[PDB]
Amino acid sequence: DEWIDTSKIMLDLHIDNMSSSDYIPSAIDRTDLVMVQSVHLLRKTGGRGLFAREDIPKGTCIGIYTGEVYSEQEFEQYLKEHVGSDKSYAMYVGGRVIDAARKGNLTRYINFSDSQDNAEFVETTLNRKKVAKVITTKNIKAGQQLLINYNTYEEQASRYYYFLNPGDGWLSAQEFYQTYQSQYRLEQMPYNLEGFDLKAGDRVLMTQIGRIILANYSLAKEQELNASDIDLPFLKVGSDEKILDFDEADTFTPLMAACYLGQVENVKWLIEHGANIDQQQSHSGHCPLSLTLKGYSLAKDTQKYIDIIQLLIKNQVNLLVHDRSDKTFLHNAALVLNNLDFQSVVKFLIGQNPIDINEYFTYIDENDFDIVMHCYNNKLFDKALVLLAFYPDYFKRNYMSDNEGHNQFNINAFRKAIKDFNSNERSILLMQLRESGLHLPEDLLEQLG
Ligand SMILES: C[S@@+](CC[C@H](N)C(=O)[O-])C[C@H]1O[C@@H](n2cnc3c(N)ncnc32)[C@H](O)[C@@H]1O
Repeated sequence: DEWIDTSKIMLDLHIDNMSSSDYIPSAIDRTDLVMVQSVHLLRKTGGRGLFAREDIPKGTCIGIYTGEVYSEQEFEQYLKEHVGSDKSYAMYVGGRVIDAARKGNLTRYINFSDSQDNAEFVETTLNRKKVAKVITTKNIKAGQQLLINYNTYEEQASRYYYFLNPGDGWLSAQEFYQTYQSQYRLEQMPYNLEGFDLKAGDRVLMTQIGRIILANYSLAKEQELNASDIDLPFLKVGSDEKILDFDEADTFTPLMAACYLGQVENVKWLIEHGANIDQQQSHSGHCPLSLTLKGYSLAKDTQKYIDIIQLLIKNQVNLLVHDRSDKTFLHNAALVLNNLDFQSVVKFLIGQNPIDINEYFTYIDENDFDIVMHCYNNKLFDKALVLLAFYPDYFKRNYMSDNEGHNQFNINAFRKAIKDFNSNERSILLMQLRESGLHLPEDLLEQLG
């Protein structure tokens, strides 16, 4: 312990905001692979993040989540007696609480995502007791940010966090631009784009590929294109002729614009050449799926937006992505798509023969409604049937499982979802439930109201 110099650990990690006696290493920490940097998006609160110093293969162990150790009772009493304390850095694992709000190691710097996470907490043993390891869940390029999914308790992450991307770094927008200066050119918007809060005459820094998308030309037709321009974002410029920093305005990529404008072949081109199909705008959350849906809602030709939905699904887009209301793709598609198109999109998903169909039916919105409850709350009976056909085990897996706590929660949520139904609306619901082929027991139909 006399042999452990945490001061040089922090210097090597570029950690500048911890006391050396607050740094708690584990024997399997890999400081050689990672580094702490500012996340420019978070500059207003001086937030940091953990980043890769080199390429990291999928499945690599990064370290142990260390911190102060409490029993659940001791930690509940800690929160009570320390004004301003929270569960921000607290992990409930192995019957204890590990809290890294004051003390811990490099793993305390990893930020949150539930749609672009590239690492995970895995339970491991450490001197006869249970803690968590951080393992990468996909390949990480040098300079990309480590992101992780965990229980954010009372922080209301969906409402208040940024939608972080692995390419969100320590550079400002201005520094970002000068790094790729040769690929960029200042343009004026040739028309309005309400999808990205742009008006004709707004100045936007964009690439050749960008220009081509806004011109509605074909990317395939072009023969001198640069590979960097694939995902180089449009950067908006302010009324004072200065670049809008990352936390002052959302950027958007070529793929995002192609999807919003309904450009099928350009979407297909951009997917194949490595565009991040799950990229999210930091403040708004808009992604290629959501922008495609928005395009659809305004479209003259709705079919091209459907073909783009099909293309994203064919390339395993994360359909579990959600907005700030906690509505997933299937939540919102049910509101925006007409019956034929909703049916058709569910058919695409069927064609992918998903392993865990239940995972789509498990994410609940801010109202506690999963996607089936969501349809019913919106009088979308035909949509509901399409989902029920899609997933027959829906009621069985979520209302009649081995977990009565969970079962009763879903039963109450369901009641909540239909609590405004009228004389007629509860009978049509009851009708389709029985000819469904779902074989619902009488006692379930009753406590469902
Ligand atoms: C485990 S810490 C992550 C490291 C933290 N950024 C730091 O500099 O110490 C979790 C806290 O980081 C911030 N955070 C993590 N992910 C975030 C996100 N996606 N958007 C906004 N803030 C985030 C929140 O303040 C949260 O309470």
